[PDB]
Amino acid sequence: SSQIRQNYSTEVEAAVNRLVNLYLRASYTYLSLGFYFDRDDVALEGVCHFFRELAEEKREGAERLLKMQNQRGGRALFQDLQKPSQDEWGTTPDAMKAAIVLEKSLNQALLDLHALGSAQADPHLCDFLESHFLDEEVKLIKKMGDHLTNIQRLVGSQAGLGEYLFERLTLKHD
Amino acid sequence: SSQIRQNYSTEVEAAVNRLVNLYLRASYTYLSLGFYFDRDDVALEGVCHFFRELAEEKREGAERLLKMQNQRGGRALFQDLQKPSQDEWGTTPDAMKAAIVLEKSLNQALLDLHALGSAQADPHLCDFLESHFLDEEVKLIKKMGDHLTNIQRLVGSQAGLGEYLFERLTLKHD
Amino acid sequence: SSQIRQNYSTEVEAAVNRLVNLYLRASYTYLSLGFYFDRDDVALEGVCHFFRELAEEKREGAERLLKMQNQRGGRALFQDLQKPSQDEWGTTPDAMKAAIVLEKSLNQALLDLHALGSAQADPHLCDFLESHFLDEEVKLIKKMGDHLTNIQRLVGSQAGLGEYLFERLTLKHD
Amino acid sequence: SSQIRQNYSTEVEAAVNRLVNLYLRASYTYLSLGFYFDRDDVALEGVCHFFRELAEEKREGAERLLKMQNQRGGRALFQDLQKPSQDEWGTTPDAMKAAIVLEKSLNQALLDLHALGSAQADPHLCDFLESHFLDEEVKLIKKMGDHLTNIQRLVGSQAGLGEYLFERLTLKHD
Repeated sequence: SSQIRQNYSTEVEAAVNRLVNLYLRASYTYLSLGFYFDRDDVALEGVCHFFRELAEEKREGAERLLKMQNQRGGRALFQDLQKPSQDEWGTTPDAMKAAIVLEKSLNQALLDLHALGSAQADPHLCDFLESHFLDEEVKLIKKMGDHLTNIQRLVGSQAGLGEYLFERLTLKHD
Repeated sequence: SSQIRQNYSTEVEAAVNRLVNLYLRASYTYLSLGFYFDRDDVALEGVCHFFRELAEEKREGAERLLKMQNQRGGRALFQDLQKPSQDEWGTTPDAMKAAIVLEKSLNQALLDLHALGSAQADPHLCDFLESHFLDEEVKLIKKMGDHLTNIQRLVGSQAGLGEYLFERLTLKHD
Repeated sequence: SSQIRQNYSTEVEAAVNRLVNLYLRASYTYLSLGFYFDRDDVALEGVCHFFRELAEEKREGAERLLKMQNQRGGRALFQDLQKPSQDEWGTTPDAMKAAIVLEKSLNQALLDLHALGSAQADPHLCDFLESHFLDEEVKLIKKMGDHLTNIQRLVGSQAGLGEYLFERLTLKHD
Repeated sequence: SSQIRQNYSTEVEAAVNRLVNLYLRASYTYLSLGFYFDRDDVALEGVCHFFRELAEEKREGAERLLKMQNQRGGRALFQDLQKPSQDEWGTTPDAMKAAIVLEKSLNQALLDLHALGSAQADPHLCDFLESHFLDEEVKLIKKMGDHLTNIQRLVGSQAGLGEYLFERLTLKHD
């Protein structure tokens, strides 16, 4: 009952543990989206790639949260990781739509943990969220909105041709 | 009432000041077109890029005009910069059409300042316009006509697909 | 009515648009101060340089604000840029005094936007202002106070000699 | 009675020969100003340097005029070079004032030769003056106005100290 702990409330500690689980479930969801687009009957490599790099990024965010929990004298507790909500993910637009509501969920959780940190007067936790997660999420959600707009333009024009072109010309860049 | 000034009429001086304001308003208009295409619901990066590089180029032309005003012993006077005429710019074709009538406006202003310089018998002002602005405008307007022809070909064929392909295949080159 | 927007109030959005205009008018003011010191009858190159680099810096801050507006799902709106308040700027001390009240104005606007962001509980906006504008302004205002003290020392001693020496020995360094 | 000559009037030819003599007399005047500031009882090396580099530049302009005379099928004729109007040149301000009325004289002669070329409809002569002499003169006269303003500021404040400081801090740069 740490020699280290200072200005680290049990309710922030508990919320950090809940955020780790969210980040780990987001990663598990992205693992599933990545491998779905690698299916021979789906076969969109740029999209597979995009979701597999996000799986890593989310796993990395969870580890950063775990490192911090320890730096602060809190104790990590792990819970079950619920399987992704879908087994099959549709087409690229369906997938992108799913990924953006997932990101908005994690962004709200970040925002709520920050409000708790503000309320508990924990400046270090608030700096940590600001410098490592908050801008990362704003930038990723913007990138996903942009991609949603480009796919919708294409698929509106010619669904099959549009999915292939987006994967070749955008996701085989960014 | 310069020790430097020689063969620099007050009406050329006044026109140079008016041209600076035009160039600065053209730059402000291109700033607005660039950021409009960066909107998550517009999302055409090549187009954003194209207009933001023109914003710089126009700002640069104004500064070159200001440097010259001073070299000649004239006095710069600045006026308000009126906001761009549109808040939202439509699609790429609409935007390109707007940018070419803007360029033709500045080209006419250049041509008229040159006619005044010819009439006032100011050879230096005429050389300055010839060597720095007149060919730059002819080349840019040709580039914009070419781009207008390519977009119209595409958007005629398949509006959404056509805008995306132009942005990927042309403006992600020139 | 963005697919992206989250925790971004209309009053922060409106204030960001107002801050862009301030930054753009500050840049236009610095453009005028820079070119005034380039006049053959003023001729202080170090001072011209100092204000022209600030014109760029302010223009850059406006663009960073515009990039953020978009990242957040807000819509940029542009307004007229009012001409600078003076046509002629006096001597270096007069100019420096003008530039520091201008900087204090923008610093107050930053501080007020931050207070609104704090009040709206927008942590990302507050981090953005902290990491990109707030320390930049504190450091620039300190530099301008220091320069004001050095010029006043000099010009107190010998006005013409003092302006020339400051321009040669300080502004032809920092 | 050249096999080469085309659209080159005898009155332009005669004026070019007169301009050579002016350029050569301007060079001879700058030779005298340079060596005057090298006198042990004047001893301002930066000023000596400034005028000796202008002597070279004027000599070079004359040779360029002579090369062109020949390219066009005209015949160079040389006349006496009248000695400089002063034997002793006063102080730096006196010298700079003298050099700027000298430059304005040559600039008027350029402008008048151009008006004759315009009137004779000789486009090549007009391009030649525009691309090689007209901007060179505008830029040099601006530099001399700026230097006049800086010296007057200094010498107003402390004549001897002011001349030494200008020579050390400006002309031992530009």
